[PDB]
Amino acid sequence: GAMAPSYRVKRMDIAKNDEECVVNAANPRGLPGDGVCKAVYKKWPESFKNSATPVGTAKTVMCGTYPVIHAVGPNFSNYTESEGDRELAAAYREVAKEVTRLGVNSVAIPLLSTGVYSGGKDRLTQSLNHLFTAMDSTDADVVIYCRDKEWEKKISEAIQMRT
Ligand SMILES: CNc1nccc2ccccc12
Ligand SMILES: [Cl-]
Ligand SMILES: [Cl-]
Ligand SMILES: [Cl-]
Repeated sequence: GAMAPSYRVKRMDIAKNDEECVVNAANPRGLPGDGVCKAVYKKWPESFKNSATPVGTAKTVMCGTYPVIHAVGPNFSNYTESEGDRELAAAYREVAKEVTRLGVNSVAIPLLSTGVYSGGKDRLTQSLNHLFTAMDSTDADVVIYCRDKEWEKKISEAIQMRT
């Protein structure tokens, strides 16, 4: 565990993280994909061996000794708001199980279902709150990665609000 488990946010490419493991915003088929998934494929391509897994689950594959946790959020183009919300919460619960099993002291995590799987909606609050629900009972240092300057400010404010 980290000696004082914390949440932080960084605005940078998650492929350049400084944590002991990474969560991929994966597709169910283990394909290279686009966005976070393509950057993860370029950095850790070995981790895509038998990485395919259903929506709402996470599957870890080692790149050397570095763990890549493939977490499959729902595509809100295809899911109803209600079923989508359930699967998005479940994907994060499976990430917390993996992070705990691996015994890491830190994890780099993107906001699942906020990019091409968002169904064209702003899902910052929805995705972040499901992230907190899952990860609050873990003792890893969590570092959330984002691209957008306004998202960095909103994520920082939400972390600081809890103190
Ligand atoms: C931290 N997030 C990201 N990491 C890598 C590539 C990305 C491409 C598009 C959007 C976000 C990206
Ligand atoms: Cl960067
Ligand atoms: Cl996405
Ligand atoms: Cl972003």
